[PDB]
Amino acid sequence: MDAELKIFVSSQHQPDIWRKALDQYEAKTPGVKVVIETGGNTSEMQAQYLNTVMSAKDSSLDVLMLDVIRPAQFATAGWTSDFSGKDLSAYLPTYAEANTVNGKIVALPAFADSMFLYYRKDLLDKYGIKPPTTWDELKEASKKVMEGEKNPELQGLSFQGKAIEGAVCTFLLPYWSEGKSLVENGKLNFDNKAAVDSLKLWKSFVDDGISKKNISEVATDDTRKEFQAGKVLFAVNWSYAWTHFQGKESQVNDKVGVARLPAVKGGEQTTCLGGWEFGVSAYSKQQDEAKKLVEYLSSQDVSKFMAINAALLPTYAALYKDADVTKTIPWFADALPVVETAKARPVTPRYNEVSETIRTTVNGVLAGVMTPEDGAKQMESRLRRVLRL
Ligand SMILES: O=S(=O)(O)C[C@H]1O[C@H](OC[C@H](O)CO)[C@H](O)[C@@H](O)[C@@H]1O
Repeated sequence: MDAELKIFVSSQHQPDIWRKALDQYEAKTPGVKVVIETGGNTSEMQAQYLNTVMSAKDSSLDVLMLDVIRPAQFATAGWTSDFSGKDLSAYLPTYAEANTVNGKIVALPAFADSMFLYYRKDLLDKYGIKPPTTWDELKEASKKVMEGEKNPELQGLSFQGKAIEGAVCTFLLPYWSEGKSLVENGKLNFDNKAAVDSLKLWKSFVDDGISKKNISEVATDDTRKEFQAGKVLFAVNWSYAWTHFQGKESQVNDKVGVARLPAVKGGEQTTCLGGWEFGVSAYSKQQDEAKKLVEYLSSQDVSKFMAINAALLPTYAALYKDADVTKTIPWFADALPVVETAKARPVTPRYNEVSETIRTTVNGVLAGVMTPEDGAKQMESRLRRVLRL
């Protein structure tokens, strides 16, 4: 009989392109069929679903696509089958480390990611503006362009203010730029002023009219779609957005530039480390076939295919200089130093509680139901119960 493998893929991760790679796998693997089980758009919705099926020890899923912040939970829970003993030296060290927990290899890298500043190069060029290196320059650039365009639909800055995993990244961008860390040598290190100032920064974009009043409703792919429609001057987003901006359903083909995120004044242009990996469910009754599929999907050939066809950043350093990759997406040639210096969200088996605390504080401030000052005190108090002190 055919082995019918089930692989969990987010609806936001371009399952139609993964399907092409899976079709190739089936064509070369007799007796194996793969079916995509669709996940929610954002990482924390995926986590709620996976917590439910893994807690029930449901055997139906075989391969799981997991966010870079998941390995500590999934390793300590015993929810994946480990690859320990495997040499990960072919992958970027960043992701070899992310997928190793207590020496146990919990998953194999799927693709890399980091946050970038997308900008409308046609608009900046019309107004004679260079890509901003600080959020303050970004504000001034937005005010000049918006006043000039007199376009009621043009947003200055789109970022993620919904209570989603991406809003954790939102909060940490200015915090890290100012040089602060949330976890220092394994212990919680919370800087109240920098936390308040991060929350105040995002709120100031809304208060000043540079971001729309309902940014508290905006998720990752909402930013993507609104910029793609031509309605946004500046967007914070991940690498996949590029393939959509240059695709057949775009209003901004050939009008998009990519830059590093702005810094706070006197800070560094830091960004958030993202990316995904493939795990074999510990409850799968297809352990052998599932492991073989993961080894294929995490191969250099598939990494190259997904970079070219889905703008997913590769997990192999050499692919950032591959002539086909850079012919398709020239700026990938400059992306590796951004990925390798991107800052990491906290590594903890209790990451879901950290995420829930931070993203709900961000969303509450942006929705106007909590002050930045109260938000930072609530965040610190709640994180002190979850993270080592
Ligand atoms: O799920 S959210 O969108 O809220 C936040 C996530 O965003 C990216 O992944 C989603 C992209 O669409 C992949 O193409 C990062 O890679 C990930 O690490 C991060 O947690």
